[PDB]
Amino acid sequence: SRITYVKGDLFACPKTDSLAHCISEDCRMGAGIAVLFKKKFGGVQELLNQQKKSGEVAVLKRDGRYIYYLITKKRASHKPTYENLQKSLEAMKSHCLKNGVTDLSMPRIGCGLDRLQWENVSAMIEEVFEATDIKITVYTL
Ligand SMILES: Nc1ncnc2c1ncn2[C@@H]1O[C@H](COP(=O)(O)OP(=O)(O)OC[C@H]2NC[C@H](O)[C@@H]2O)[C@@H](O)[C@H]1O
Ligand SMILES: [Cl-]
Ligand SMILES: [Cl-]
Repeated sequence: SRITYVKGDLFACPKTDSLAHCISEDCRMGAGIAVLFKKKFGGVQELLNQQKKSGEVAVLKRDGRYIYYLITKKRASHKPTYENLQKSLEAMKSHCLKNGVTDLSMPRIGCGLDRLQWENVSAMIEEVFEATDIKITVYTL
């Protein structure tokens, strides 16, 4: 399985894992799991400065690993398309490969406030990450 599921706190995953979640170009991160990424890691200024757009990924390097901000939409209030999620995931994959990331932890990205369906997102993750050695762990409370 590409994806392993864990019930609990995403933020208690291994300190060596890289992390991922979805935000907008606005980097407001005011709700959902995002507000917890904001509290824990900050970095809003640095993220804004990367000037990443829908379908891209912004990245913070912290403690030797990476925190991926999947930029899946323009405004905080928008809802993403599957196409832009997929492009952001592909951007993360490319960065992972180039930088030797092998272990990612994430929530059920796109499938809370952003209204996507995990039956689709899971399959998308499997298709995007096939033929890599990148192990994904998905957390839920
Ligand atoms: N506080 C908290 N703890 C743990 N898991 C949570 C929490 N809040 C939401 N979730 C879960 O995280 C999953 C993803 O939902 P959400 O956090 O709403 O992320 P989306 O990717 O759907 O939406 C992203 C958008 N919301 C704020 C961002 O900046 C984006 O604008 C999902 O299963 C939610 O139930
Ligand atoms: Cl946002
Ligand atoms: Cl900063």
